Amino acid sequence: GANKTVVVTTILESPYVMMKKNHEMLEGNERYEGYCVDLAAEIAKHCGFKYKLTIVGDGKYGARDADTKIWNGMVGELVYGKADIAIAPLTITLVREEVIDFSKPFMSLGISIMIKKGTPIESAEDLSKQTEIAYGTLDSGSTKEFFRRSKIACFDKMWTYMRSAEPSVFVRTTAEGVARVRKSKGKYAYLLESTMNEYIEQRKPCDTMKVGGNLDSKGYGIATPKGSSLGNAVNLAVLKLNEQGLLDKLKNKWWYDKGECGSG
Amino acid sequence: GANKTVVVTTILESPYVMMKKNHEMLEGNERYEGYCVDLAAEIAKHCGFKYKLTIVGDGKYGARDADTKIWNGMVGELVYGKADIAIAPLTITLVREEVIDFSKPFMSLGISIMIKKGTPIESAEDLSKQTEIAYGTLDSGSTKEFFRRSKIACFDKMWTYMRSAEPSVFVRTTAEGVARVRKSKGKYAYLLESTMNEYIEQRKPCDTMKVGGNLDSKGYGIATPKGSSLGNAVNLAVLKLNEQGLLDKLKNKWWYDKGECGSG
Amino acid sequence: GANKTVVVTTILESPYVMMKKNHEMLEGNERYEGYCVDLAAEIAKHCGFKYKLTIVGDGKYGARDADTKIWNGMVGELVYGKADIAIAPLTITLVREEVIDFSKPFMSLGISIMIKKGTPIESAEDLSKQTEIAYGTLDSGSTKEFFRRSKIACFDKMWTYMRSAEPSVFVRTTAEGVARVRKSKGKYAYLLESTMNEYIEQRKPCDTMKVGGNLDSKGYGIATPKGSSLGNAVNLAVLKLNEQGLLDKLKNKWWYDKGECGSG
Amino acid sequence: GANKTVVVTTILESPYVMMKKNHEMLEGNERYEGYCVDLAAEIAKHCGFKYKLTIVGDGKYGARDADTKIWNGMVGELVYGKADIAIAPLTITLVREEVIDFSKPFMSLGISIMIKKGTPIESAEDLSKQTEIAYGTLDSGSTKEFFRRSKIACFDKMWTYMRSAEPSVFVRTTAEGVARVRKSKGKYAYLLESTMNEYIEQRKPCDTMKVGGNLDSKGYGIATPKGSSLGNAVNLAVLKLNEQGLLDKLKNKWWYDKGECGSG
Ligand SMILES: N[C@@H](Cn1cc(F)c(=O)[nH]c1=O)C(=O)O
Ligand SMILES: N[C@@H](Cn1cc(F)c(=O)[nH]c1=O)C(=O)O
Ligand SMILES: N[C@@H](Cn1cc(F)c(=O)[nH]c1=O)C(=O)O
Ligand SMILES: N[C@@H](Cn1cc(F)c(=O)[nH]c1=O)C(=O)O
Ligand code: NA
Ligand code: NA
Ligand code: NA
Ligand code: NA
Repeated sequence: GANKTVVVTTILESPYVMMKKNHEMLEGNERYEGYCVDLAAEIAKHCGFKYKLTIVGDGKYGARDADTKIWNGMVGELVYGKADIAIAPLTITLVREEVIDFSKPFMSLGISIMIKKGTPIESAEDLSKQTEIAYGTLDSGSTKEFFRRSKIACFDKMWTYMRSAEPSVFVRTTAEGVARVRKSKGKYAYLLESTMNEYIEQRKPCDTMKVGGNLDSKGYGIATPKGSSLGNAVNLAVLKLNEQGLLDKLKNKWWYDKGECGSG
Repeated sequence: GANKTVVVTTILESPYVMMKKNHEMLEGNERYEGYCVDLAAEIAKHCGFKYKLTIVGDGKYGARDADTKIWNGMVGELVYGKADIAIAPLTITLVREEVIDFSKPFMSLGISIMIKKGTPIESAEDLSKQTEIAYGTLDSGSTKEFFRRSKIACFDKMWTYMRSAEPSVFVRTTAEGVARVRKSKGKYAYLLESTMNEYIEQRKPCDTMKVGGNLDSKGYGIATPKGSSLGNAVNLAVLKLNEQGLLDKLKNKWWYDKGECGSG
Repeated sequence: GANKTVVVTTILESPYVMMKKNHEMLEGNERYEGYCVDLAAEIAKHCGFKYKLTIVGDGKYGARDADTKIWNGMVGELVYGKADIAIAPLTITLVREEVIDFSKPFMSLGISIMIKKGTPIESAEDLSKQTEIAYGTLDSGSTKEFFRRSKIACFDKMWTYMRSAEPSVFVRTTAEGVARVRKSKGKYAYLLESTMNEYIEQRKPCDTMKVGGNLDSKGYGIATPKGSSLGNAVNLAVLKLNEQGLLDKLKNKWWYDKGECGSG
Repeated sequence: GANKTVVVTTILESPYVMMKKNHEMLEGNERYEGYCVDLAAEIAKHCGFKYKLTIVGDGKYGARDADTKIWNGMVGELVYGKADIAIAPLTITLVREEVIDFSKPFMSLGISIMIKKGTPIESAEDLSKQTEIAYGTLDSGSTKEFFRRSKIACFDKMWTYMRSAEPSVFVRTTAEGVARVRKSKGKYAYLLESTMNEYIEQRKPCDTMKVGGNLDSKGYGIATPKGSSLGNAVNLAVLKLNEQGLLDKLKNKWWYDKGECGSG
């Protein structure tokens, strides 16, 4: 076909994609910064395309409604033909692989526990076995789906609590989960992807931390519509950028090099 | 096509695939045990196939000869049409993805440093900057290729040393690298995949250990010939087994649950 | 035939099927939780069907009226063609096997004695031989039928008392039997299935307990209309879920893991 | 069809079917005694048939050879058309239900641990975590198959040990397992069905006992060839005999009433 600008669906999620502080004065791709903004530029260079970053309209990662069977979020933008690629912290999952394609992972992660510092919790088993400290997840996305589907005893128990907890333990965005941890005086802990957890503990006011091991092991991938020819080049680009050390450099840049909570 | 037994290429590498102690009395797939033997059985169950485990004839993972352009090892078994699938600790790399297909990773790893306990080395930078302690890699495979291609300063320096070191610092198998570490009185350190390193430090005589962080981040995948229809089902099976927690259970079984070097 | 949503008849009985506390806000299968809700989801996954949980309209397990010969309850929903399957604590009995099909048991049980703690009763023989403490059963279902038909001396004696006792010793639901035990100051004991008894002694206020051995040994099965093709797949699914350990995990989840009356 | 004597396949296993002490002087069904001999007589009475008890020629319960796919044992007698019914302690399992029919259970059981008294083992986890005391199973049958197929962590670990243990930990008959426990001075424990374990601890010299809970929960059923019309009547007979209390009376007769190791 003719040359075409690639439509990239992505999501505002720190430090992957963020509005620049002066974004109102800026246009197009220049409005945004972060790990995935940098990654998109490198992928585009290696694959020889021009592109337009487009924040997903509904602010969602992607889930399939049980009733209507409609996908929302970034996954929906791909499935319904709006976007050519998703470059975001989009988790590779079985249900998604059935409907979209993913590159090999550009970053590893697992579900993890964020506490306000001093909360007496060390593990998922600890959380699951006490009744003083509430806990929840992002309200839509792979973390929620993981818990809803899991028959692993501890995680099934956690889901059975979370889905009925009152007031609701689910949040709309990571920033809301973090704020809830920070404001709840040790009485809320947040289950979130380790990559986000590990970012936030590097930010002021340095009052949150990861505790325990991860609950699972997975990866983020660059996604394309199922069968799109673009998937092959993008996958090879991810593998090249990984081997060359660029992914590690970008991770250090956006997570650690300017951390506000010390070193080591 | 007709029903067919799937030919699985694999490699003897502990604890992935090992001869059972009584293997001489046993036949077929029953001769073998380990993480990848267990994984193969689960993949086959989920994908509805019968299979035959076949140890790669040349004992190699897979590399492309610079002159003849011929692939050896497990990669060669796939490329030349001998095997239908590889179920092994086979690293997903760019050069390989161009010629075979890989599932999403079933295990994460990075290149790492093994020392005999007490060796005064803490990092790759340490190794690279001293001249008393020799170091090398497995003689063919992704670790060697990583170093040969790398322009990351420390790793380029290491390769430039290793490729000319005398006597040769390269070994034919992980077990030979481990034996060399154990017998060289602190004067040899071994660069190997973290998964193997972390296994060996759980085995008697408990005289080796991993030191430092990993040098890179990658994954092992289940490989199929390029464009084989079997790749789709096998990938979905890996994702399912991961989500269900089976991969983690197999890792704990073969690495840690019977560790001979303590707990914690 | 065409794809079809399976109609599942079931019954509100803790902890098998319960209304979620926020059920008024919820729709369809999401309204409900418990052991049989979890089991239904697993059976459906293994057998490849979609389903609709439907609480039996008359709140009954199933009995055949002596005069009209009409079946009520869940058994009636199956016999009269309203439901495709019953997934509930439905006891496998001879009279029922003549009119519906059952899977092999998914749970074992026997009739048992519940007392308010401190009641001086240790056995059925004890109950049968004194006249201070009244006792009864659920007013319709397999427990009542067991006593009505039994020629075992102790149980015949008990039935001969219960059927004429004034005020009536029969109750409409397990919760009513439990409340009667709790409110009757040791002057009522309740004969009920051991599985329910063992659940209730794990709940606050921890004032009831099982005493003695069970009076009989039987099982709950997944029921289908007689000769329905669905019975074969559902039976194989029950056997698979049993062997895999899932039934035991669900039992522990709903009976013991969150018990409110201590451990051990 | 014409009237016909039913061929019953069964197995010598105490106290289910045993040779009478004076069996050499006796003919036909009169040679044998035990729980299943008594049960066979009751089933035949209720179903209106004459029958011939026939001890399975190979002394096996039933397993399918991985290579030839041939069934041996009692299962084989049914599958290959030699016997009309199996009346024995034959465990209902998924793989068997695919090829033969089973009544609802006439007895419940689970895999369990037999020790020589004083052996410091309390649980499967204990057995699995030590290396001084060997343990095994009957060499063919549902117990062995359970361990071979299980992905439950503790049981997978146990299987991985047992299948390679030297000398072999497997035995040909329960009596051989019991003798090995008795003669091995606390250095062998035996994994066997709870019903057999509970029988043997009631026999002199009263030097063995069950320890711990059961590892699983299952049942024995009366088996018929798949689709045989005899299955319906036999199932209804089992349910009737259960409800009437006859199964419990037979269990007490053969296990406990003449126990040689005390009461209570
Ligand atoms: N990456 C997830 C979205 N997502 C993000 C998070 F920060 C988190 O904690 N959980 C989650 O599901 C997805 O792709 O759905
Ligand atoms: N996984 C590698 C082979 N392989 C194995 C090792 F144990 C190691 O240290 N290095 C390596 O290259 C490949 O696929 O080539
Ligand atoms: N399971 C029974 C119903 N049912 C329930 C009980 F909790 C009980 O104590 N008795 C009883 O008959 C049936 O299927 O009829
Ligand atoms: N009941 C089993 C046979 N069987 C008997 C035993 F006594 C025992 O311990 N294990 C076992 O498998 C079967 O049907 O295979
Ligand atoms: Na990290
Ligand atoms: Na690790
Ligand atoms: Na119990
Ligand atoms: Na018992």
